[PDB]
Amino acid sequence: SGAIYVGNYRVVNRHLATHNDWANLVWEDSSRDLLVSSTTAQGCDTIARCDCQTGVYYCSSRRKHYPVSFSKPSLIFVEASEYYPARYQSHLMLAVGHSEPGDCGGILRCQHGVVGIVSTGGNGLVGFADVRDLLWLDE
Ligand SMILES: Cn1nc(C(=O)NC2CC2)c2cc(F)ccc21
Ligand SMILES: [Zn+2]
Repeated sequence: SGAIYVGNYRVVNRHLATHNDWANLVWEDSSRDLLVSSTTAQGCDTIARCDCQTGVYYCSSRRKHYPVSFSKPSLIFVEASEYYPARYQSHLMLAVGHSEPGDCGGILRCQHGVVGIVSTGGNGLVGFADVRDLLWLDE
């Protein structure tokens, strides 16, 4: 579980969004596993604006932050789950690292700020949904 809080926006995994989220929906892309909802209070996270391929992510299933190298955001085939059938997920970055389903929402961060959230994994890989192209999150 987990979210990004930037300005009056809340970014979550689409597959974990709540009632208030859909109600206050700003934007969602099923192919990216992303949903942005409006917030009352102002958030304090900074979104990275960069092409970094190294960073640190939070793994709730280890209570540990791991340094990782990750691929640039791309179209990647993701095995069927309880949330989606087998499909190409867009804007997805892979690293070698441990993850389990319930780690989704864990932040990936570089020196420039928030890069993305845990979205996919299995076979010793962890996938992260990029948010760095979502320029409107900053205004
Ligand atoms: C981080 N992580 N996410 C998922 C997942 O099913 N994500 C759905 C596409 C949303 C997963 C499955 C695993 F077996 C191991 C790790 C995982
Ligand atoms: Zn960066």
